[PDB]
Amino acid sequence: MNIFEMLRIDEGLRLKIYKDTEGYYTIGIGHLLTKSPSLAAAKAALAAAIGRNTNGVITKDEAEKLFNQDVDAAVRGILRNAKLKPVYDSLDAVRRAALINMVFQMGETGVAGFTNSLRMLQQKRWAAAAAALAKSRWYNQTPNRAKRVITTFRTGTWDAYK
Ligand SMILES: [Cl-]
Ligand SMILES: [Cl-]
Repeated sequence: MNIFEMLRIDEGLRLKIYKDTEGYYTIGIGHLLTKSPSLAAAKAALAAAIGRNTNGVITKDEAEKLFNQDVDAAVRGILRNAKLKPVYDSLDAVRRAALINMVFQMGETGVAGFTNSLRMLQQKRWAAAAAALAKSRWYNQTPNRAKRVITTFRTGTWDAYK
């Protein structure tokens, strides 16, 4: 198991524009297109990202090319961020995967705001961290995915995903 396989299970693969759990326009493997409620805006944002007039639809290869870009961006965002970096540095390889999963899903800024949790992770206080993460809006909005990620931090194994 690796970060790529982990995210393909959590995000799935959609070839047509859709609305996420927060109602935003998304496509491919969890690729946020826009936060604007306009479907034309989303379509526009899509053509720019693909470099082709698509009419709201993409090929599997396009989705994969967007996935590679977003995982790279997630990893680079972590490493660049003063709050995120030290946390990543401190962790084993499995738990590092969990943190990249969160960043991919809620952006650098979003995760950088989980102050209490990140400090507990850095102190290796597994149970306290899992319990704190369980009270977030994040958790309440997408509970099955969040529990998988949470269990990944709690345990340091890939069990939630076999
Ligand atoms: Cl928190
Ligand atoms: Cl879910």
